[PDB]
Amino acid sequence: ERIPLKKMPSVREILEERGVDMTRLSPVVLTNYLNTQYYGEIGIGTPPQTFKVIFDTGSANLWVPSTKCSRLYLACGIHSLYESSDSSSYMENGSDFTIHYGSGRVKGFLSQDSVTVGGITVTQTFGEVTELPLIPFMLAKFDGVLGMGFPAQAVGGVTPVFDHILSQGVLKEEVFSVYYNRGLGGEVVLGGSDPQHYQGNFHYVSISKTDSWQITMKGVSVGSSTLLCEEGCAVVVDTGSSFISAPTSSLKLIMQAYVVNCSQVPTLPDISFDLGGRAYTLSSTALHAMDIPPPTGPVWVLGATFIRKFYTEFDRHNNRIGFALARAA
Ligand SMILES: *[C@@H]1O[C@H](CO)[C@@H](O)[C@H](O)[C@H]1NC(C)=O
Repeated sequence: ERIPLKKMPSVREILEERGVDMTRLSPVVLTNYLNTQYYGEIGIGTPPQTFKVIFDTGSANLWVPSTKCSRLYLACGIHSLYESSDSSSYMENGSDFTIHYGSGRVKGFLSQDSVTVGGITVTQTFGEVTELPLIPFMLAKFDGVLGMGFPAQAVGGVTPVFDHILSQGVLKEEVFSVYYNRGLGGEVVLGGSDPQHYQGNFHYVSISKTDSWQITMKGVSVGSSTLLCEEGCAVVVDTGSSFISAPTSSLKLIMQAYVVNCSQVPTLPDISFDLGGRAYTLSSTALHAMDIPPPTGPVWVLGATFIRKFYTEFDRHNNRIGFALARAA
């Protein structure tokens, strides 16, 4: 059940610790892994080769770096690498695959092997990567990504790891939840929600998009005066991102009540989100702007800053996302 997430210095923090100015730079790739601060561990093959990977609801693909990456792409060779020759359960596919990480592309080739997560082993097709772009993977500690999205938003319709876990019928519920710690680490839970890391009762919102973790938000109120999204804004609850995102035009109106107007005062107004008629509020605590074109545009993103306060259950059977007040012990 329990997969313990570990704390990580993001590529942003790695760059900001050095001291630097502003610099340059199929399904929709939502998250930039520049700001990601969390990873979990998974085992591939027989015997298991361990990999540090991001648990990302934004994507539906599982990829790790291969031993077969070229000398021309140096970002791949740094991380832990998958060798097919050390696995008895390896079964070759050979088909090309290409995820568009940002402007640049993450290229490789497909392959099948036994993938172990949270004690459960499943036969999974994954893309062993041969070309990672320079930004932002060279500085990043995490090896690859584990997609928690739907089969439709995967590449080549490859069934995700959670879908294979549902096929076995091992879990009590067909769900997974996420908890990020207030401070060292996190937690992904499979087949339920952990009562230690929540308080009160869950309340659920139905999924609006056909096959994604997207829900329609009905109000973004600053303090006690409403600004945006009364008619309806689409919102993705991403696990692999830390920041909260919004449309570029919408972000300006919220910032009013390169440039960020942050000064040391704790009496700034609380900001809340209306999800299924219930107000989900954040005291202080940052934002960003992502303008995606339609379809899947314009859209917001609720990252780890939201999920830190609210423990989030991702329900696949009922197609819904539940929220509840978080806590530690
Ligand atoms: C690779 O696996 C996929 C299943 O996701 C399948 O559709 C495809 O035919 C396989 N390709 C080869 C060359 O075996």
